Formats: sequence, structure tokens, C-alpha cells
Amino acid sequence: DLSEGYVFGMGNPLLDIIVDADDFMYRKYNLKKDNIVLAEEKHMTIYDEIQKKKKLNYIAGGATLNTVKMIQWIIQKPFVCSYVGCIGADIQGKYIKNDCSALDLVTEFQIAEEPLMTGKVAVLVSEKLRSMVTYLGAACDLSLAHIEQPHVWSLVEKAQVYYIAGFVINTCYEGMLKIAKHSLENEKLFCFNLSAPFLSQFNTKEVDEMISYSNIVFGNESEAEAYGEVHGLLEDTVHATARYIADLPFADGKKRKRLVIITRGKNPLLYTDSSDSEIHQFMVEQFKDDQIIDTNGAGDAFAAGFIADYIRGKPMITSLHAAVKAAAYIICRSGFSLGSRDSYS
Ligand SMILES: Nc1ncnc2c1ncn2[C@@H]1O[C@H](CO)[C@@H](O)[C@H]1O
Ligand SMILES: [Cl-]
Repeated sequence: DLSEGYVFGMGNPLLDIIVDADDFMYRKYNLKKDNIVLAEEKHMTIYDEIQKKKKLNYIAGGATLNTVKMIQWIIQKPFVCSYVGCIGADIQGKYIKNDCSALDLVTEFQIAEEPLMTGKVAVLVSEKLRSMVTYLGAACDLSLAHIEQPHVWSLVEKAQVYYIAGFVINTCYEGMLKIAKHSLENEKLFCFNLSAPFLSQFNTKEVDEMISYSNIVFGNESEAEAYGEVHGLLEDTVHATARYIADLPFADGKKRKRLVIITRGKNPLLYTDSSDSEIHQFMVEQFKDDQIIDTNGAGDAFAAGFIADYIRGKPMITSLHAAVKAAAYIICRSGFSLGSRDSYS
């Protein structure tokens, strides 16, 4: 029985362009498995190149948007979740806009000045590798000015739970920082996601600062290793990282518990908190090879599944099962597609 606007999200609204990629694409653009990179000049030809390929799949993306709208989808109560992002004045942006409205998700999109187009993600899918090349585009123009608007900042003030992916660091760090301060100041729930290895390597200052305001931190194995390496944790890196992130002081120096969850693919995930001296394993649902359709967005769904239950009072273990369920649902589907709500269970 949550009030409207209980969950607030801010991120980069993107369009996923999913394509069955040939093998040369990964050598040509120097791409790695299960990795994401921001588009540089040497990557720019990839978008025109994949349009030459048949059977393209266009579907709404954005890490934060995926999580927040699945939370809304799970709760089934209209207008519980809110989302703020920046799109372009194109058909892609309007598609994403209408996609949100269809899920009863309250949105206040910022519109970038033309001809800056809505961001896109080149999702290259193959039997051997899966990789993403992101062109942020209009998402970069997300301003603090748009957020501090009375009709937008009111969504933040009435919210009790926040989810902001680490990806937002590249687009509007000043915005997510202001919200995180507001959350800790009013003792709210701030959920943070490490999102990608490059964020811990190249934006270590921003990641650590965000952690100091975060009550819950989500991450995976590759992110934990990247984080751990930069912090000089050369042994038991994944475990040490979980302990390190959980033990970091909050910004005000006050004593709170921070929950840290690190997923590890098919292997048992890890979880712990500031008050716990131990790191626990949680075994997950096993998949066969011919059961997996697309693991893209499984982490975003995992966050949605956990939060949706955890904020409704359900205990830790139960919430972890809900998270795995959310991820498993997405894994058996192409892209981040939210189907009929009745067919969830
Ligand atoms: N740099 C980024 N910022 C926000 N979302 C992203 C970024 N890169 C990939 N994503 C999204 O992550 C999802 C998979 O977790 C995809 O749907 C994709 O759109
Ligand atoms: Cl995002």
C-alpha cells in the first residue's frame, strides 16, 4: 500500500538496437564480452553498419529506466514510480515516452535542443560474445536546472526510495548528488548501482562519493574486481570489495547500515552489510544452455525485483528470491521486454 511517487528514478533514457552481430565486429571495434563502452569517434560507424543488417530489434533501454519501470510493473499500483530523464525531440524519444505512460509510470522528461537526438545503445548479440556500444546523445543534456524545477523537484521530495545507476555519473552527476544528499538528509532509501567496470576505474571519485550516501549498493563480479583493483584490494578482491563498500563511512559520519549485493552470474551471489562481519552466499536458479534467450538487462531486473519486495517489508532472503525471479523472467526474453503482468508467475 505505497503512496504515489514513492519510488523516484533518474537516468539516461536510451533506445536499444539489438542485432545478431558477425564475428569481425568484435575485433573491428575492439569489444569485449558482457561489457559496455561509451561511443568514441572510432566507434561511430557501428550505428550505420548495423542498420544494414536484417531482423533488427528496437526496444526501449536505459539502465535506471529499466529498473524503475519494472518496479512499477511489479507493484501493479499506478503512479507509484517516477522517472526523470532527457530525450530528444524525435520519434525515438516519443516512443520511449509512450512506453512509460503505458506502464503507469509518472515521467517528467527533459527535451534536448534540436537536433540533438535521443541516445541509443548498439547491442551486439552472438553465440560467442555480447557487447554494447552506447551513444548517450540527448541523455547528456540532463541538467540540474530541469531537476530543480518546482514541478519536478516535488517528485523527489515526496519519494521515499531512490534508484540511480552509476551510468548517470556521465550525464548529470550534480543532479544525482543533490538527490542523494536530500535522501540522506531526510533518512530516505537511496539505491545505487555500480553499473559498469569503467565507472570504478575512470570515475572512482564519483562512485565512492555516491556510495557514501547509498543505503543499498548493487553490483556484479566484473565491477567488484574493477573496483577492488583500483582500491588496491589484490586478494579476495570480490569479497574484499563487498566488505569495503559496506564499511565505507556515510557522508555525515553517522552510523547506518549499508546493504551491499554482488551478483556472480550462474554462481551464488554475495551479500553483507555494515553491521555484519560475514559475507553470505545465496545460491541462484540454474539455467541450461537452451533456456537462455538474452541476459541483457538481467542486472537491471535483479535490482527491480529486490527493491519492489524490500520496500514492502519483505525480509532479505525473500527479497533475494524476488530479485532472481525478476532476472530470470528477463533472461528468458529478448531485450528488456515487460510482457503481460499476469504471466509473471
Ligand atoms: N551508458 C549508459 N547509461 C544508461 N544506460 C545504459 C548505458 N549503457 C547501456 N545501458 C543500458 O543498459 C541496459 C542493460 O543493462 C540496456 O538496455 C542499455 O540500454
Ligand atoms: Cl541510467
